[PDB]
Amino acid sequence: ELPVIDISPLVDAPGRAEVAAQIGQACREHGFFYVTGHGVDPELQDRLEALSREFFALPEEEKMKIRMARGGRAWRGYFPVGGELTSGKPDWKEGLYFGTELPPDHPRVRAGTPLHGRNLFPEEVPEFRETVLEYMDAMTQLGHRLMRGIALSLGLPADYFRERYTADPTVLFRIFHYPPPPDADEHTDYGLLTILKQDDCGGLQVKSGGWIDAPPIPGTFVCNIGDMLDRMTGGLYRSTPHRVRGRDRLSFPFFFDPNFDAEVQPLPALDRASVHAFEGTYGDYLLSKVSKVFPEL
Ligand SMILES: [Mn+2]
Repeated sequence: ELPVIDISPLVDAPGRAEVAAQIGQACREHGFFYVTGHGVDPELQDRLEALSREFFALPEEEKMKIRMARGGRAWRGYFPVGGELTSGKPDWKEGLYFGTELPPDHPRVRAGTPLHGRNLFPEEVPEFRETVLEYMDAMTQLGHRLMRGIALSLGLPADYFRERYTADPTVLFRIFHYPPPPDADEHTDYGLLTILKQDDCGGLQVKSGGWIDAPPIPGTFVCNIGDMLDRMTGGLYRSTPHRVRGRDRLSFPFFFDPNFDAEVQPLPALDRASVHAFEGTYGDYLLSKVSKVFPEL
């Protein structure tokens, strides 16, 4: 049975010892887990999906007004079919790249740090901007709470992450649209935690040994472990190998990752061994992976 964890105690409810234990079991046995009781408003989620379908149904020429080339070093905007390079060929996939909304007078923008700056939003869906940023705020708060549960599940103090790597976290948010195939015909996330919202007719899969379906479950987010959490636990919490295998699907992966300048180190007690070998900051690490998916910029 797939692990579905009620995380209400980490959100708005009285404490329950079993929550941290269940998170630990899920990371050790499965590498991923569903969460319920996350506190993210369902109407906000429904409005994010509705405004997303509205955007992807626009004409291509309108969608390309917020194409990623206009996002600059901030790494934001729209990509059409073929716009992402995965498995060595342009992907039959379109989507949207978002990150923290930073004003131009923010020090990171004034320093010209890659992956920092403003998001792009379409003139044609005027209420999309507010919905997206409210969702990112809700998910950023959920991320911090889930890292506490992850800390507890390792026998650590609950604020272990907040005090070292995630006080000022790297938050990345994408909206992916998979059209039905034109004809009839594996990876790991790089940060700490992926919090994924799936649509109902979603088709996601995760490894085990065996590829298993991680079907959509109402009221849940699917969470999995990233390369940096793998590194920090010396491989105890294994970064989750997954893939998307039909018709028209939307998905909304949210990534809760370390500070851009954080050097995530293995716990001394688990440091017995990319990933475990990598010298540099999370920003260095993230930047290398971004250079491969978009050779443009
Ligand atoms: Mn992924």
